[PDB]
Amino acid sequence: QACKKHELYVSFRDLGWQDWIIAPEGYAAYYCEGECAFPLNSYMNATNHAIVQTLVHFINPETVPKPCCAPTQLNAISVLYFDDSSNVILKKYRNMVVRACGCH
Amino acid sequence: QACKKHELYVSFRDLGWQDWIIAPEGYAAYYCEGECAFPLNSYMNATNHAIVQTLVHFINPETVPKPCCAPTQLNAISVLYFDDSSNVILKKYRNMVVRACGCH
Repeated sequence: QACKKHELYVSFRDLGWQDWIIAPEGYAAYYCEGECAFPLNSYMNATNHAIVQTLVHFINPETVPKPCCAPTQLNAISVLYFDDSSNVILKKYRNMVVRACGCH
Repeated sequence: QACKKHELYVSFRDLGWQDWIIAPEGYAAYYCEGECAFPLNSYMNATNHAIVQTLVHFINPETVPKPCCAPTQLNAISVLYFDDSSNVILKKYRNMVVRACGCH
């Protein structure tokens, strides 16, 4: 159940952006899910705060939750679309893809 | 219930590091907790991926979870302690304090 990156595919169709975007159809967005608890393995990228907090937790659940499995690195994407005026454009949306997850 | 930073204080005593550390006793570590769902207000710092994912979710819960409320910025700390040999030292532990949370 450990914290890891999972697959997720966005079809512009789904989001309704079906219309303006020439390309692509959709993309690989991915998503972070899993648990952050000991063993906090290294390829599970935990910060220091994550350990303390994972630990305090263990001493005192009521006190504090485990850290959440969130994305540690994001990659931008580029879609080509028809703005108004009917100019064909290229936009770079940043922070759209998840590259890596971890306990933070 | 919205995603925000909360107070948390670590007493070196609790962690057992009671002994080697001259100073401080403990510190303000803070922790991120709360929900990531619309309204994804701005002072709730959400990435793009966070919106898509918050949205896909809403279309298809089964499909994907809301983003998790994780710390967006960390601050290091310095503790003064007795290493072996009985040298009094100053260490900077990085990423110990949470400065800010948000939906990522």
